[PDB]
Amino acid sequence: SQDNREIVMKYISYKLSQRGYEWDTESEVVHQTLRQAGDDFSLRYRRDFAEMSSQLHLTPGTAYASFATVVEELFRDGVNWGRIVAFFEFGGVMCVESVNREMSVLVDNIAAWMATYLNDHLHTWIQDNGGWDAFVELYG
Ligand SMILES: C[N+](C)(CC[C@H](CSc1ccccc1)Nc1ccc(S(=O)(=O)NC(=O)c2ccc(N3CCN(Cc4ccccc4-c4ccc(Cl)cc4)CC3)cc2)cc1[N+](=O)[O-])CC(=O)O
Repeated sequence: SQDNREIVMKYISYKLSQRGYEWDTESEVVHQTLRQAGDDFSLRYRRDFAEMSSQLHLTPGTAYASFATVVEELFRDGVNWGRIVAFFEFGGVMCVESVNREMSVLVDNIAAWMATYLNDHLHTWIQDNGGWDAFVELYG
């Protein structure tokens, strides 16, 4: 019912489309509110966005460790919607950088990592905080 997998796929498709790359359930109201919040996050936290984009040194064998290290740091002091939006933007940076560095094979892997983290680690918090509808109530 949270449909976190399709939320991830639609989000990553949008991020890759913004950079000119074509790649591969909840209301459009949720999908559009999330992508607008993520665009706004990265224009508000531009230095952070740019630093993350620059300092990722992706290879296939180390990309998961990069993902897991950053996500643990992001949620170390707990979960809030803003950090969830930052998590989506981070996955979008990892996907775009993968395509830029001729490692496009990583995009489907990163999408799986994101869906899995939502389902296994953020699911309880999302349900307890009123689901994706509550995200829209606050930030739509
Ligand atoms: C106009 N619009 C769209 C405004 C939407 C509004 C502002 S946009 C925004 C702002 C902050 C977070 C997300 C979106 N949204 C918002 C505002 C506050 C909040 S909130 O819950 O009070 N949280 C915060 O304000 C917040 C602010 C900053 C946050 N980060 C967390 C990430 N951190 C860098 C970082 C640290 C550790 C690990 C990774 C990173 C990192 C992660 C990703 C990248 Cl690309 C780069 C670095 C930088 C600071 C995290 C949360 C949440 C949202 N939201 O979820 O959409 C509708 C409206 O009017 O409400």
